[PDB]
Amino acid sequence: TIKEMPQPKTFGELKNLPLLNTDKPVQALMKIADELGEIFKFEAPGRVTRYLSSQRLIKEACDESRFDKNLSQALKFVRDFAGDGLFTSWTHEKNWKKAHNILLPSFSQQAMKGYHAMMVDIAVQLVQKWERLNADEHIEVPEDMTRLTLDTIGLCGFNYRFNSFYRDQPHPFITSMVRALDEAMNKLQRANPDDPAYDENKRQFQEDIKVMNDLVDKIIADRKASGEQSDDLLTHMLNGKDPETGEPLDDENIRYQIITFLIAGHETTSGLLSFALYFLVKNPHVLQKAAEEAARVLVDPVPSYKQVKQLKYVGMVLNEALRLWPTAPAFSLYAKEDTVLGGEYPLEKGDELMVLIPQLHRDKTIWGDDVEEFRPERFENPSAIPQHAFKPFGNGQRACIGQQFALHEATLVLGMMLKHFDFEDHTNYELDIKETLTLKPEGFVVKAKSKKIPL
Ligand code: HEM
Repeated sequence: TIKEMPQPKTFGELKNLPLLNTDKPVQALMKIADELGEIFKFEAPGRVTRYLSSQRLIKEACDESRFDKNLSQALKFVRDFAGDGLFTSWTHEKNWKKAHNILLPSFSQQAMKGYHAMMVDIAVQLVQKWERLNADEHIEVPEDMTRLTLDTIGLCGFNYRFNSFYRDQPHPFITSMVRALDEAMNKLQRANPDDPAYDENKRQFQEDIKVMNDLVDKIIADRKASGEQSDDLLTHMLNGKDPETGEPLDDENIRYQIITFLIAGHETTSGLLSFALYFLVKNPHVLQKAAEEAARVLVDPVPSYKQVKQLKYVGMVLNEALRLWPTAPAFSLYAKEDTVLGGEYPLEKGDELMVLIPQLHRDKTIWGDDVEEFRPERFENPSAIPQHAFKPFGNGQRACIGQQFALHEATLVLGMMLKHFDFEDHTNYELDIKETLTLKPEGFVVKAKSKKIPL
């Protein structure tokens, strides 16, 4: 069998590093994936990674007895401000298991009924903003969806109102957060700490962290001082105890959990809503089926939890957009012990594998030949889909805890947008995928004509 592992061109002691020295790394890796195939060795000075693009190989990588979540380099950087939150912890860290056991039931589909009203609040603010645009103004899709997701996570997370729909300049926290994330991403493509970065950046970085730590800390302190019982994630963490040690979460970890909900949930969820709208506006017939379902189900001024769950086709639209462009493009895994992958490629204990989600979703072997086409119908019968072929939310006990939250919000919002407006792609937008920790359609603009249905 073809057992030797290919590799892209190298640049001496710099190795393949220069290969991703671009503002669109994942998309570049996808090209390399097309050329080299379902697996290639990517080497850097003191780091080797193996990228997987096949369902054949990836279903083996998802075997939890052989592979576990690895903290990629980027995640290690993000750990400087996200600490030991669910997202940047090792599976073997005690605070990971603890937070995971306590928070698991609060993120179930059943628990969404408690967060529903808060999600509806921000969703109505979005509709009303659009309702009030003068007919000649347009919509900055990614920009509004991000305001929508940040405010929703803030309300549901710690009952705080960032009030993004009342300002051009975001709340200072949000600003320090995007800035810290930026720095963490730039550190990844740093030639070395002195090309680019110097004391000025690190200083700025440590500053943003204080702005974040200060706000969350204060809020935690104020709540346990007043003893308030709201329906947000913070209440659940203050009154929660792990069924295993009987221990509760510490105030520092609770802080990291909140910061983690923000950094891990806002861009991914905003990207999702933007892409779905993009494919819908580019595919008039799909938009027509969706719009019709929305008008048929959402027969009340404000959507009920029950009604959101009936938006069957809309859900299919979201899943198809998640197939084509998973907003969180990759996750890393490490070999627990030595093994051979796919019976061909030998792996040693500790070897890092990197799942290229966008490539996995284009596996002709699993999805057929029209993999590049946006066809929601392919998710009509989800049970007909092979195991580990569709992985937009990670794998196993380390999969996105916020999967239900994201999908419920995305469905609620998409449903409401399709009920109140007709969308016009007045600029004949050409997809431009901007990359940060996540993927998003940069510069996507549309124009919305209201159907004049009251809220
Ligand atoms: C549609 C949007 C979303 C996508 C595509 C997404 C994707 C993912 C992926 C791929 C991972 C695994 C990362 C890894 O294995 O290294 C993950 C983990 C996680 N996500 Fe999401 N996510 C989304 C929305 C959310 C939301 C709204 C929240 C926050 C409330 C959230 C919170 C988390 C957390 C905390 C983890 C870590 C779970 C653990 O390991 O214990 N995500 N997500």
